[PDB]
Amino acid sequence: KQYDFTHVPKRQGNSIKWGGLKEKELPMWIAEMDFRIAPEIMTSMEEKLKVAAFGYESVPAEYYKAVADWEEIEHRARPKEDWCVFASGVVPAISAMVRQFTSPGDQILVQEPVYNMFYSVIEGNGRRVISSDLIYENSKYSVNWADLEEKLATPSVRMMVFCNPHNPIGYAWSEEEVKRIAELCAKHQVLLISDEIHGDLVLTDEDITPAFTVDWDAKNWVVSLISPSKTFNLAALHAACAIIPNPDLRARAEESFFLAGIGEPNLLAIPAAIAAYEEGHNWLRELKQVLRDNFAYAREFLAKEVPEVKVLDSNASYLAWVDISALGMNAEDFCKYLREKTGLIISAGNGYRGNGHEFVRINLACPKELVIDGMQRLKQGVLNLNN
Amino acid sequence: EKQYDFTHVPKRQGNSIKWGGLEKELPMWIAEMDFRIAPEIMTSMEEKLKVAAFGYESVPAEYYKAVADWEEIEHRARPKEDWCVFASGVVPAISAMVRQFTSPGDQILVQEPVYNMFYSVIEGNGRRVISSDLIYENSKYSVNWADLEEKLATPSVRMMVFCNPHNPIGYAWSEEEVKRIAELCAKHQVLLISDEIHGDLVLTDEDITPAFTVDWAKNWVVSLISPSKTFNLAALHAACAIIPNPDLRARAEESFFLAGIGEPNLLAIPAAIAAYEEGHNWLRELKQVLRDNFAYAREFLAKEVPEVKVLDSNASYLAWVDISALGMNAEDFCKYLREKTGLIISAGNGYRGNGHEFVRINLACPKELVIDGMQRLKQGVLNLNN
Repeated sequence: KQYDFTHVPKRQGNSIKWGGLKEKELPMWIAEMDFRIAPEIMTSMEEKLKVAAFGYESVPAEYYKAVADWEEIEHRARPKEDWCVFASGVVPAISAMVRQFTSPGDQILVQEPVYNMFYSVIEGNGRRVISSDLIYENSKYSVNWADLEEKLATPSVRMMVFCNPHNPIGYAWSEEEVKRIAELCAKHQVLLISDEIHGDLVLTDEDITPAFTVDWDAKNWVVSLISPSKTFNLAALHAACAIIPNPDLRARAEESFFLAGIGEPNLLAIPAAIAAYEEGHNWLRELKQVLRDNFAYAREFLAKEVPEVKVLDSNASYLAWVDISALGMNAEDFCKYLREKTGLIISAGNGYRGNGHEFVRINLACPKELVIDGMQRLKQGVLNLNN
Repeated sequence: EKQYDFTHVPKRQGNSIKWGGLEKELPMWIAEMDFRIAPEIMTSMEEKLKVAAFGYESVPAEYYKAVADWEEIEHRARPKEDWCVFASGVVPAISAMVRQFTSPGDQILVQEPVYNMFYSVIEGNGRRVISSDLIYENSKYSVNWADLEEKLATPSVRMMVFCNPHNPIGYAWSEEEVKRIAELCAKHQVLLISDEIHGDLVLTDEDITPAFTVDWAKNWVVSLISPSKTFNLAALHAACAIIPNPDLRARAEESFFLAGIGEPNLLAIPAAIAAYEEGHNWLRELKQVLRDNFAYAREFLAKEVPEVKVLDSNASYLAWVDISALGMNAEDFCKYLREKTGLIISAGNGYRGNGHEFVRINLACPKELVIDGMQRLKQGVLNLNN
């Protein structure tokens, strides 16, 4: 390679992933990487620091142009720069738009099993989660279009929070699927909030259909949310972008961001995100490569040594969604037992709700050597359940 | 000799609010400095960048110990570390507590003229500003205690956002005033939100009285501090709420997390710790530079521009200047002044109160720029009388 995907960065003590760990514990749960970031991003941060003064920052149009250029090169989708609004984070943007575009007690539709923070921002703000569960009929998840529409048509259902690609299952919806969802939301005057934070991480050539691509009129009912944070290992950068074609909605969300305190970039957000989106193409190409190898190793080891589990077919994200149902153990119990016996820490599916009690989520955005370790620890833990 | 550099203006990138989008124009409006930051802080930032991976951060105990140590050494007031909660900014913290601790339609009290952003977070959140106006007589502002108490007594008045020290008039309240304001709030079951972001910048020995030091009324107060104004780190997005009431404190923190302002960014923790552990010497030199700038500016406006009156102040690097004798609304004056001289200062109108008669001037810049701006101000006033 041209980039380091071998050495795990040495964090300071206050890391969520690596902080507070017992000796030899291996964290493979929270969605951040154990890879150093792109040097082109690093250079922009070191460059910014040399200003040696960190007063108030505006969002320059270069930021919106970088977002537009990135979306077109990586996704063959180009937003109008005018549609774009800076937010310091995807989840806080959802939180603010929940408060601005729905009322206390309104229902907000999700597709379970879905990312836990969806529930935290809906319920934490006093809105009610309603799910049109994704059907787990094969080794696959699919949409009940009848059930989805009738829930969308419920008057108290005011918003749909859509994970595109879908986390934790790792599925980049098809162009027909995204467009059909956005048409159904428009038809029932439901706002479609499309969380596309995993959108740069499709591992197949099947690229994402960003919600803002839907044709006009329905385009007036969508928001796309992106960030460099998952793509480039920049969770603590606090840079993100809302893409809102409807300009009334856009002006209202921009004010909601300002009032939440998430509308103003910190000292590194602008130059670092611009560098990521202008210069991070080559580092991401190699990243997906390392991800595809770790998934290939992961799937083969588990097929040959832990056939009682099943790594689901996934086409996006660095998170493996593993069916542990045949182990007969609740995911959280299994994950606890795993850490206790082997020191391997992975994400229980329970918090994603849906059928997550039968699933674990494993973070493969780490050097192959840590995948080898983690896969060996999983098997050791499965074997002792039998002894 | 100064150990630090207060002579060279930082070379900013294009998206600077103060210096972006400007030939020869001189911005002295928005409250950020034109000095380099303390090298002890820069060292901490460059060390954190070597991690070269910026995943999720916790708030370490060393952050709160740094805040407590700083408050004890600079202000003779050590908060309990348990009372301390990280927030990504003072104004976002105010805004979150408006939403969490008041209802839509409740009134929130301020003392006009005061920071424009207070109105934005109150009004934009669907609460109603109520002001107990400061009384302007003798070129001094005074608190109308009777009006203050009657308004705090109003059932719909549920929160007071207090600026301590007060922006834009530059006044560090006395110990008596802070405690009285806290006791009046507590008496009426009103939350006192004490924005103490200018607290380290009292340019005299006169010190600030943090709201957290009020007698065990202490259950009704929140002190908000940050290194941002003190060390020229607005965009660092590091702040700290000091909340002695443990239940109020946990609710505020929950509100910060829900809003997206409870998690530190990649530099907030090490940089704030360095500022609060190793920034004492730099701050002491800064205050000598600021006193020198104010001495020159006050003398130069008193001797050369008798048409304006700089109000007496003891805190902040901002000067509050009565321009009423020019007979011109401050918004229009500031527009004309920019057109004729290139000097950009803050019109008083947005601070409400009697701000239509005032301008605000930021003197936290090298003395060469202070000289330039003061001379341009005279140029603009002379251009009016001619």
